[PDB]
Amino acid sequence: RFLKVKNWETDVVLTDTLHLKSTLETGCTEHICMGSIMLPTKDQLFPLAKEFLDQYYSSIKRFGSKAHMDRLEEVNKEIESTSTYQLKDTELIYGAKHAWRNASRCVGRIQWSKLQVFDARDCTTAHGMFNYICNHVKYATNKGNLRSAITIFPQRTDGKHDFRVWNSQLIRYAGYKQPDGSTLGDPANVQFTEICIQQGWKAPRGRFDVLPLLLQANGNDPELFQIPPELVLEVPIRHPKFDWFKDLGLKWYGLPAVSNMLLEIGGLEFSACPFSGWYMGTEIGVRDYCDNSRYNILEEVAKKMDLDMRKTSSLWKDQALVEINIAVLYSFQSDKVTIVDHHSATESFIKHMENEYRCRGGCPADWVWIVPPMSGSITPVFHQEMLNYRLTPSFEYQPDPWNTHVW
Amino acid sequence: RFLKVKNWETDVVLTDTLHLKSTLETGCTEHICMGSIMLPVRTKDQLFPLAKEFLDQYYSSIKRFGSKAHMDRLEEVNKEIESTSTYQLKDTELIYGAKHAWRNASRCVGRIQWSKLQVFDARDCTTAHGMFNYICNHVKYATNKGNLRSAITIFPQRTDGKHDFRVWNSQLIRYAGYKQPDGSTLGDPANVQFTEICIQQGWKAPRGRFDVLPLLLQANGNDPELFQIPPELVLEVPIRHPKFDWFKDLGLKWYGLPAVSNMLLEIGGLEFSACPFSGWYMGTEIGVRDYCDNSRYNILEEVAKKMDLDMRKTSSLWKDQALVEINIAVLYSFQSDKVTIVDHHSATESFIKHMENEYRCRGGCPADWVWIVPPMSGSITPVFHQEMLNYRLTPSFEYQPDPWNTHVWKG
Ligand code: HEM
Ligand code: HEM
Ligand SMILES: N=C(Nc1cccc(CCNCc2cccc(NC(=N)c3cccs3)c2)c1)c1cccs1
Ligand SMILES: N=C(Nc1cccc(CCNCc2cccc(NC(=N)c3cccs3)c2)c1)c1cccs1
Ligand SMILES: C[C@H](O)[C@H](O)[C@H]1CNc2nc(N)[nH]c(=O)c2N1
Ligand SMILES: C[C@H](O)[C@H](O)[C@H]1CNc2nc(N)[nH]c(=O)c2N1
Ligand SMILES: [Zn+2]
Repeated sequence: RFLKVKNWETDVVLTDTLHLKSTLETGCTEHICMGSIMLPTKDQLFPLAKEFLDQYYSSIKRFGSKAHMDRLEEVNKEIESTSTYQLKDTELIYGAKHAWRNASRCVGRIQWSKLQVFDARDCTTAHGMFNYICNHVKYATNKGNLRSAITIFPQRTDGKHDFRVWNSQLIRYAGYKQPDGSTLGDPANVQFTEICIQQGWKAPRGRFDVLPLLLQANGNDPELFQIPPELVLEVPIRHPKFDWFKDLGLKWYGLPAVSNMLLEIGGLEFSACPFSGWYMGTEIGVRDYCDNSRYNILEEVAKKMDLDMRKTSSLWKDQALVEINIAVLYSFQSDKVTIVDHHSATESFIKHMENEYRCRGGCPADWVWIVPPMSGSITPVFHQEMLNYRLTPSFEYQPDPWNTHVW
Repeated sequence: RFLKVKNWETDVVLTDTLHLKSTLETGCTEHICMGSIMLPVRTKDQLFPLAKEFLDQYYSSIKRFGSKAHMDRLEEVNKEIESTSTYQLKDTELIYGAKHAWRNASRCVGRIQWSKLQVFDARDCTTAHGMFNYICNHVKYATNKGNLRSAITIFPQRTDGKHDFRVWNSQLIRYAGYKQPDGSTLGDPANVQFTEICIQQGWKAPRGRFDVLPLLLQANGNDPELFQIPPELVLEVPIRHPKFDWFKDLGLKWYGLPAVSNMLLEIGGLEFSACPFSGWYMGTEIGVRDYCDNSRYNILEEVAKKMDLDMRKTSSLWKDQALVEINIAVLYSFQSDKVTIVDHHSATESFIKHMENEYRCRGGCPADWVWIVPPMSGSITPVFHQEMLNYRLTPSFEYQPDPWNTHVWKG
């Protein structure tokens, strides 16, 4: 009930109390740990609303004030009448910031309080959504000096009137299968790519074709929009010592911006809530480029480096992996687009944990996700015990819209 | 109830039913996951269920479940418990037990090898000089001049908890740690405390950077005694790099035989508190953890100086570069000297095949992702992409408190 976590590299020990305020369930039992699985009414709403407003009014130091009780009754009347309610702007900003704060898989929550919240609850059409999204991209990109932001569309109602961005991120590259047999472009996006082609997109069929946005307002069929190319900031990938690196032809976009998650605040569901911050270097260098089912380029890079590829024990995969990642970092820095390296990001996150343990009484953290996908044990997060638990407000996964939507 | 796990790189889906035979507790609840937490006499009452359950397992695996010989063994253990309070394992059931404990070890990436385990029975042993002899034979047999063989030696089980056999060292072979008065460390930082116990107990410390610690051995609950392993029995490998000629001048070496001596083997309710087992090393255990943790030899800086990397910003990835070079160096030294070692690409790929085989034949494979994934190059090894179900089966290996915090001194 009072829990201790230990850093085995420094012997720092923190006590967790925050976990007792956990609501949702983990997947785990006393019999089976599931910590490595990727995805494990009027009556219903009022509790959820009350829990949220209680923490809201406590955070501004008005717990048990008139204004607190009064809001609680006003929302109570709203629900009992309309079977739903609206968040105030202030509560919306707080809900959003805290959803990020409670994101146990997010290594960059040291930034949680500097989030620009754009309220788009007045939106009615895909065109409207396209407009908010472009202002979001422009704002967050900031000519390379990236800034955290989320844009929030209208909340779920009956459930047939949902706003969704079909894309997984605002900015991704297309995926094409070939007669040849293999995949041109990002193999991760082949299915979405055909939904765009099958919706009307004329695909340039290149390796790095930015995808069009597929936007759905009010449960309607989604519509295509190309993001003004002048708004998509991209970085050519070169190496600070390998002259031939640039001839591999690699580029990546500067703005990571997740668009397929569902934001839950005080029982209310915001099914379109694209958010953006900036990249940890390994996300691109390790995962996007080197995953066997992504751009999968290790084999081709190791060749240029002329390493011994006849035996795994030469560690050629590892040698090539480092250089690829050196080059991502170097490129972004040289072009002055915000990026963070895994050493810096994890060091930051440990400082954040230490703040949250003393400010809040804990920090939910998912070790499987927090530890970078390269050089794990030489970053401090590796040695840090973490407690994973689910707090609200939260971001949550949700079914791909194309499995659900009806035409 | 059935449970699927998915590999995200191959989309292979596997179904687990084995977890249904799980009895021990995970540390997690429906409300909290403790997956990255480092650490997780019996009455007659608690004892016979544990015995019966273990011997049903044994007799099924030999296709004799329900047999005359299975029943007679049940009744015999039944009566032996209820009269002598405990019972003794047959050799075959001890062999089978020790192999299963390894097979059920969810944090072990090496389990493709589980069925190949030399078991030495030292349950007739009575004294520390007796333990020393058993341990020497084990070290000699497992070393096999560099062609490492897995083995475990099993000393008498716990009885009243007052007459415990323990090996006080955490591994049979390991380097001294010496805290200096300026606050720096000589040798290996993780062994400072154990090293001081040795000094106190009579050990004359050579006080170098790679001094093999003596064995500290407790028999039958008596005070531990000191024994030096014959150096001819201690295979060591000097560390060099195939292309870096200055690498040898760093003065590193490591031992070839990893042999864990502080765990408790539990079989059918019985507690074997001294049970050293040994295999061989995955390269990253030495190159990443032993040499590059901040709390161990910590050579990253010195290697990075020698490679003349940019060290002013972490974003140069100078740490990551040095770490790869050290790791190539470790694998290179061992292979050149014909000492068995396995790299982490090869070990994790073997583990994935083993885990699939285990889902087919056994209905599952408990596995701990936090431990299975190597401490370098995580996502380019296929285990990173493998969802895994962690749960506890017996027989099993378990942690136990260090003996110096529990031992009652006689004088
Ligand atoms: C400031 C820049 C940021 C950095 C460097 C950062 C870092 C990361 C990284 C590396 C991951 C794992 C991604 C993956 O492996 O797929 C992640 C997960 C997450 N982040 Fe952050 N983040 C940042 C800003 C934010 C913001 C502004 C939000 C929300 C407002 C956020 C919410 C999340 C969520 C919900 C996840 C987990 C998604 C999932 O479960 O699949 N991130 N973050
Ligand atoms: C054949 C050579 C072997 C290799 C390459 C291998 C590999 C490993 C590695 C790399 C670890 C993680 C250790 C750490 O990070 O400290 C481990 C854990 C483990 N292995 Fe294996 N292993 C092998 C043989 C065995 C044998 C013969 C047994 C028992 C008979 C065994 C039982 C375990 C147990 C109980 C753990 C967990 C340690 C803990 O919880 O602290 N290993 N093994
Ligand atoms: N299907 C796959 N992976 C898969 C399947 C489902 C979900 C996810 C998680 C990816 N999430 C995108 C994401 C989410 C949150 C943060 C980021 N990264 C960022 N830096 C930010 C995005 C927005 C603000 S910061 C990326 C990955 C695989 C392909 C190849 C091997 S596995
Ligand atoms: N006390 C520490 N760590 C710690 C605390 C508790 C347990 C363990 C795990 C150490 N295990 C050693 C081990 C265990 C099992 C297998 C191996 N490796 C092998 N290849 C084999 C050994 C024997 C057969 S195979 C090593 C590590 C720390 C010191 C500095 C920072 S953390
Ligand atoms: C199966 C396993 O849970 C899966 O590979 C996870 C591991 N850790 C991860 N960590 C991060 N940050 N992102 C990921 O996509 C994953 N994938
Ligand atoms: C806190 C965390 O659980 C701890 O550092 C673990 C992480 N994973 C590990 N994995 C292995 N194989 N060995 C270890 O010592 C550790 N340490
Ligand atoms: Zn768990």
